[PDB]
Amino acid sequence: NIFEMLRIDEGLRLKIYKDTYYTIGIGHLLTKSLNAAKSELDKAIGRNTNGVITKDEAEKLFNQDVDAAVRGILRNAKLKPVYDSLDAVRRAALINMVFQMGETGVAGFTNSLRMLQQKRWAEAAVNLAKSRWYNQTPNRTKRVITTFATGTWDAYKNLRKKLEQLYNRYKDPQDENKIGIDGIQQFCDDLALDPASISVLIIAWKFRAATQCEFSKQEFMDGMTELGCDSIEKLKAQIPKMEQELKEPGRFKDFYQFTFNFAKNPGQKGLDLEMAIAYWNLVLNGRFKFLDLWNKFLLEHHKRSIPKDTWNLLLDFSTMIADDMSNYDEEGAWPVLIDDFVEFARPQI
Ligand SMILES: *C[C@@H](CCN(C)C)C(=O)NC[C@@H](NC(=O)[C@H](Cc1nc2ccc(C(C)C)cc2s1)NC(=O)CC)C1CCCCC1
Repeated sequence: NIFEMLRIDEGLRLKIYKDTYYTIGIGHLLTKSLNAAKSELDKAIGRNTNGVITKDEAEKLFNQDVDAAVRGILRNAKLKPVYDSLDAVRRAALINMVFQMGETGVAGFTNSLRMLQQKRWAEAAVNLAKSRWYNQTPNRTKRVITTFATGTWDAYKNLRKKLEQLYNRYKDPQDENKIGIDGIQQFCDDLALDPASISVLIIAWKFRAATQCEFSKQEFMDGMTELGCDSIEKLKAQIPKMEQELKEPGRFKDFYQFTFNFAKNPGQKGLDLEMAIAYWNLVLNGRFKFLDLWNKFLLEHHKRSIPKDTWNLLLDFSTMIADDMSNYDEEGAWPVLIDDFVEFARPQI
């Protein structure tokens, strides 16, 4: 009920991540040292986690956070009268506000809280949409406002239904939890894109998809909600913003590094040469002048696999390397494969 509401608005992460602090699940703050976070989580769960938890372990930490939020609200002079007057569904919507911006942030909506306390649902819902909170998270705010306006889970129910009905269009007949090859095909067809195109790879990056030719129920549901999409037309309008992000070097590095993890076979530490070249021609297109000469060099002098470090450093190489390769330091920390490439390419100019 409340867990699924904030799973939709805030998101669920089974692995340890950084905000702006070490975090897990639905925004559970662990500490303020990765070893201290792993130890704090270990004590909280009662097992050797290594920074990876389950949905049930995430719900246990969330229920602790709910109790912490309820305790907090009741100790606040501006929020306690309102919380007491509200019903179970609207209390969950108030907790959602506290989870998003803290007590002092919620206390700022004095006029709106006043209306909620006076049970003027339609009057409160209108005034709450006027604020910057509506501009910031239009998908989240609309869902919380609708909860305050009706006192029902309709906003979250409708979205889940709209998504789950759309999921049935791509799920594998032999496997419920995943979207098969044919379903991935349908998804790309419905979005009018080739499944082997850059746009689909950009989508996979925003969706945080684990492996190529594989799409899980979780990855679909989480990705679609996070981007604020309940239809294929909505995701299609999102693609240009995703594209424009790559013009920023920081976002492109994250995308380039993600490509290696997405392209690699599960169980392999490295990436197959033929697969690596195919993705390099896709992500380093119009970014690496020596891209074709590099592929040619690999196919003839390196029949072996591609490690993560060599993949990541080739971007740093492409950016730095001069058209005549003069600025290259033959003894300057670059991998041997790149050393061999400059030695191979330089006599050819
Ligand atoms: C996937 C792979 C099987 C590897 N086996 C060991 C043979 C395969 O057949 N790859 C061929 C091709 N890859 C693609 O076309 C993939 C297909 C997609 N997979 C997903 C997964 C999730 C999503 C969601 C985010 C919607 C979408 C897609 S499309 N497409 C991509 O990787 C995007 C570029 C590769 C494509 C690059 C050229 C070499 C062959």
